[PDB]
Amino acid sequence: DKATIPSESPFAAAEVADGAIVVDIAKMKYETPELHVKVGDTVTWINREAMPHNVHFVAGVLGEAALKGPMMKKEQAYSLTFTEAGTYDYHCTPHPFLRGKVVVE
Ligand SMILES: [Cl-]
Ligand SMILES: [Cu+2]
Ligand SMILES: [Zn+2]
Repeated sequence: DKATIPSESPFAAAEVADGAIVVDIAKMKYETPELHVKVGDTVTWINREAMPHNVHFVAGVLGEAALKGPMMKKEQAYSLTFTEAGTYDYHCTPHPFLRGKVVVE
């Protein structure tokens, strides 16, 4: 696969370090819709609102299987580490028009 999962379940956003690579979700937007990172970088999504959100990479994107992330409640977070250069689109399962992209060089 082209990424690994530090934590299979969501965790408390307060645990994320300042200066960690963070994508906020709010007002039905990934606050950084095209994120540029390097191989080995760990990306953390944080849900800032009461509507639950996830990140969903369809089959083909990070491997032959889809990576459907767990639903994050308000102030919950979820990380992925990108291990291979490429460009990876994702969306939120229940809200397919909430979408983003990670560019890994
Ligand atoms: Cl499916
Ligand atoms: Cu959503
Ligand atoms: Zn809904």
